[PDB]
Amino acid sequence: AEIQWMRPSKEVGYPIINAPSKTKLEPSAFHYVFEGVKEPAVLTKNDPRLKTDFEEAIFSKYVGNKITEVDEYMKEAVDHYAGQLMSLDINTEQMCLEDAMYGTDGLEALDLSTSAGYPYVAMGKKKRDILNKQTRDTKEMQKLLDTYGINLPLVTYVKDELRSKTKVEQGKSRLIEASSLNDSVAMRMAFGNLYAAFHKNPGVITGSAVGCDPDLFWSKIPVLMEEKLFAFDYTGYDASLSPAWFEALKMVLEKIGFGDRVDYIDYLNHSHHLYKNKTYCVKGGMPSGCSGTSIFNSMINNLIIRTLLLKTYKGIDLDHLKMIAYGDDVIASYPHEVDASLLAQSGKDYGLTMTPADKSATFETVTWENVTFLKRFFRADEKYPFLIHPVMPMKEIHESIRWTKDPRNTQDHVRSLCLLAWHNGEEEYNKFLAKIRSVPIGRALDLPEYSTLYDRWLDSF
Repeated sequence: AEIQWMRPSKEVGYPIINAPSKTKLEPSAFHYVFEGVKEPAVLTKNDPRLKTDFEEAIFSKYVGNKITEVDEYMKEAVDHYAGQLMSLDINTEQMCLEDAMYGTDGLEALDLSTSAGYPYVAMGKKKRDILNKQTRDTKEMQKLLDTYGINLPLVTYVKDELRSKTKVEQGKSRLIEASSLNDSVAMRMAFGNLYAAFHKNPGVITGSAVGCDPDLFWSKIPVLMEEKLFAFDYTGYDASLSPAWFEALKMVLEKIGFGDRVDYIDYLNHSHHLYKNKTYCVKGGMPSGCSGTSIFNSMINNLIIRTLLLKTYKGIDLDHLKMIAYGDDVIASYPHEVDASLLAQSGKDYGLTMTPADKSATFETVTWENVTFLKRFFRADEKYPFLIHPVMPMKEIHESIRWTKDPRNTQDHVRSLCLLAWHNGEEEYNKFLAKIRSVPIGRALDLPEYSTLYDRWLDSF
């Protein structure tokens, strides 16, 4: 993606946006009980750890667009994917403001904790001041729509999250481009049924994993995959999507019944931003905080993988391409072996930066033994092999448990980690519970034992 221009918000009539400067993260009761190397990302220029201009580093993700034209391959990719989706019979109807707000089957209600973006972020108005979960009141929202309309600037914040030492010293913090509650609502009405259809059909038909429950879904993946697996990582996926990938996305939407509101896709692609006191225009790239971001990123990944295969392996049978994406992350397969390294080359022509799966030195064969999806490995249950365990590495869990954003959610944070950890084995799990219980805070938590989680799991199928 590329910033077209940038200048003082006041110059163009926009109020300054004040974003916190102090991280809400801090050592937790288990900070010294477990090993960890990650710490809060840099949130301001005045951060002792910085080793380069912050402002300069957070915007270094923008380096241009290598392409701006949907070629022949991309068009064929569009047709094949669009064709697959056609078989789901996605409801092309628009979603009523009520369901678009408080949810329906296939779509959760709006996240009240997340920013309501402009103009409500400099208007001091929050989300609970516009909707009530038990009321189902559209009235307020409706007036707000009619008043400010849509296509409002995206409020840009630095993301408060753990980052390695390096990325802290190089001010490599990630940015949250929050959308106005107005747009988010419009888009859920425009694509609401598309979203639901995807959430209800994680797999190789939607080629999506969004909405999935790893505890159950992991056992279905091997059955959906073809003989030979292949994968790779992306560097700066969102920012790397050229405008052409958005046009191809629109072509797909048009072909499945949504040519109706494809303009919305233009706002994702060519976006208007508000960061601090400045305002800027971005051409290309996916914004991190818009309605559907996850789903559209996955749809585009399906288009991407297909395109690179058509350009590298003419005559390939896409109908035997079995892949599942979740944003940039993907697990794919084909009846025959393919060269990820080659594919990584073709992708470079399309602006994509593909590298060896899970930071490997080079492109090695991908197997059920080493493949990962959503950071989770795949391990057959030692007693009932047909049941597959999604195995998140302890290191991730250790890193995460060493901090906290609110003592009141400690019970939940630790419980959640437990639902991830036990898949590593009873031995490992008990060592984990043991260390948690080696401090006062831990001992006061209500945590599930191994046999309890293993039995619940077996019955859930």
